[PDB]
Amino acid sequence: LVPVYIYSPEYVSMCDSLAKIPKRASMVHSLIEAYALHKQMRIVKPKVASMEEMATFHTDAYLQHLQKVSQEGDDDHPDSIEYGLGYDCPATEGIFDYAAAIGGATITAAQCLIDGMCKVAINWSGGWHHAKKDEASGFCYLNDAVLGILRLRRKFERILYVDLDLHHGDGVEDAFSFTSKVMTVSLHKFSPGFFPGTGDVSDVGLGKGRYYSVNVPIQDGIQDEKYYQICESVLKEVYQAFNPKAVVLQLGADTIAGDPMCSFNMTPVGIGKCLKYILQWQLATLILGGGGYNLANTARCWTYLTGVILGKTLSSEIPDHEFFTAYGPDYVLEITPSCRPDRNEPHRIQQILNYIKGNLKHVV
Ligand SMILES: CC(/C=C/C(=O)NO)=C\[C@@H](C)C(=O)c1ccc(N(C)C)cc1
Ligand SMILES: CC(/C=C/C(=O)NO)=C\[C@@H](C)C(=O)c1ccc(N(C)C)cc1
Ligand SMILES: [Ca+2]
Ligand SMILES: [Ca+2]
Ligand code: NA
Ligand code: NA
Ligand SMILES: [Zn+2]
Repeated sequence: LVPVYIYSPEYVSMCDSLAKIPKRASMVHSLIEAYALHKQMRIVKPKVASMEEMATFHTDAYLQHLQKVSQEGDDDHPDSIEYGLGYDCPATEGIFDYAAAIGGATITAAQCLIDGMCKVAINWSGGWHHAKKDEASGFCYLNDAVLGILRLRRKFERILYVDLDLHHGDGVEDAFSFTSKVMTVSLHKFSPGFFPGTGDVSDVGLGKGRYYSVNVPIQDGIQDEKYYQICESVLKEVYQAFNPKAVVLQLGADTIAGDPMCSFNMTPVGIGKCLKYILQWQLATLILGGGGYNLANTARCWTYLTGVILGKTLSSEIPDHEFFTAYGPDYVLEITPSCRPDRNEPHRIQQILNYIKGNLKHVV
């Protein structure tokens, strides 16, 4: 009944251990702990993913490469560019243990769901949706979202994956594009030159998986009310057509106003309405983080969302804690909307929604 919270001091240290990658995990946990929300949850220490468990999705060659680079390298390896390592996925020591930790945490969350320990299990340090079987991409060395889905698939026949990160969940979609057993639904920015470039409304999966991928392309500057209307429209149609047995929900906070991504104009309240809608299905739900690069804002967001999972309304005052100064100058939980135009034309949104509805008529 109480949500599972995947946490250990070791796990947070590991998630924060990569050189030059900013130290977000501790900020997120510390804020949740400052609000004492961990006391309302079942704190579960994550296992570390074994080679075999990561190999459920990732190829041997890619994993072995990740391990070699994690030990000795940064440069000096011929295969690293092809394996996707570089600027947005740096080759630095510990990347393999980092990946193992996050993969293991999400799998642990899934296992908790399978065992009926909880109906909601949270890994705020996961959601790394871009990684492919054989390739790192966009901060994702390992696709823990895919690993979570595959773990859930041990018990639950049909999984719905919902990706509310600013970016297209291409790695997860690709993993499951050829099957009807997993439906992926991604809302994301879709614009010429915008990472990773994929996820147009016309991308619907392939083969046995045709029409079991859903992509919702959204433009800059969308705010809470409009986003939720879109999200609810699509998810209502998805739930009725697909009838998921479990849900994996990726809640990247890079949609939030003030993010360096400077794209969407959301607040945690808007994302929270989407979360509430999904939670109301009362299915086993695995909650992941993802992007989120205004670190304080991301902690504000996921803390707030932890609150909605718990059905609690949190104080607007940020409580004193380790990273309190990071919340200045206002020291409040709430995020303001930037003064930025909403580039989403109602008519285009309706067209997109009509198209998805047409597609979902083939499900399933
Ligand atoms: C990869 C990504 C986000 C993905 C995501 O959020 N997945 O959902 C954004 C790219 C476009 C980017 O802007 C960037 C910025 C800085 C940087 N370093 C400082 C190393 C590396 C990449
Ligand atoms: C995207 C960005 C800034 C872009 C910009 O445009 N800045 O101006 C910075 C990245 C490095 C970042 O902050 C980050 C944090 C955590 C993380 N993981 C927990 C995997 C991966 C990346
Ligand atoms: Ca394999
Ligand atoms: Ca089977
Ligand atoms: Na997304
Ligand atoms: Na699919
Ligand atoms: Zn993102």
